[PDB]
Amino acid sequence: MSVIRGLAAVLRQSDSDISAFLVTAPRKYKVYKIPKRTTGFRVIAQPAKGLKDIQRAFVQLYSLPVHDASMAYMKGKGIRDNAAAHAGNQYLLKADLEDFFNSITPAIFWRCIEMSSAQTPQFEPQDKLFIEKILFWQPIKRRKTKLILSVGAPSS
DNA sequence: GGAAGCGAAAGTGTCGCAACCCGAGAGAGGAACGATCTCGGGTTGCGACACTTTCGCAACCCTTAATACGTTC
Repeated sequence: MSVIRGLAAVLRQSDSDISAFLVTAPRKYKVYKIPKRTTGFRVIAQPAKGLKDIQRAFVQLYSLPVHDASMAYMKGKGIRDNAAAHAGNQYLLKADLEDFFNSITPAIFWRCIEMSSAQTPQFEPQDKLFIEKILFWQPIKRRKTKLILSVGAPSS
C-alpha cells in the first residue's frame, strides 16, 4: 500500500492503526495565538503529537526537489547565507508573497508534482488521498474541501 | 471563515410644497347685469429625505501546543 507501508515501517506501528489515524488527521490541529512584536496576534495551528510524528516520518521518507536559491528550512543554510548572497551589491528589490503558507492547497501541491522539471517521487493513486490527510490542515470544521498548509507543522 | 454590533453604499418609495386650475361669490361700474379679485378645494409634478437591502469589519480558535537562550519565516 506504498505510503502507509513505509510509514508503518518507519514508525513501528501497524498499517491499520495509521490508516485509522489518517481519517480526521487534517482536523487534528491545536490553534493558538502568539504575540506580535508591535501589536496584535498571529494565529498558528500546530498538529497533535501523533500527526507531527507521521509528518516527520513522511518528510524524511520522501525527498522533494528544492532549489539552491531557497535559504529557509534548509540544512546548513540560514539567515546569514541569505543576507550574504546580497552583501556585495548596491540596489535591491525585497518582495513578499501574499499569505504564502495558507495559499498552498492540495490542488497546488498535486499540480506542482506533475510538472516538476526534476525528479519527483512516484505516488500511487491509492495513497494520494492519504497524502492530503498527512500534510494539509482543515481549518473550518463544517467545510471539508478547504485544505491549506499551516505554518507550525513539521511537513509544511 | 466570520458572533454580534454597526455603519457605509446604493436603490426605492413617499410625502409635503409649489404651481396652477376651476367653480363660487360679493358686487364695480353706473344704471342694469355682472367686471374682477378672492376663497375653497382639487390635481400634478418634483425633489429632498426617510426607509430598505446588501456588504463587510473580524469575537473566538475548535479536543488535538511546547515551555534552555537568541534572531528568520
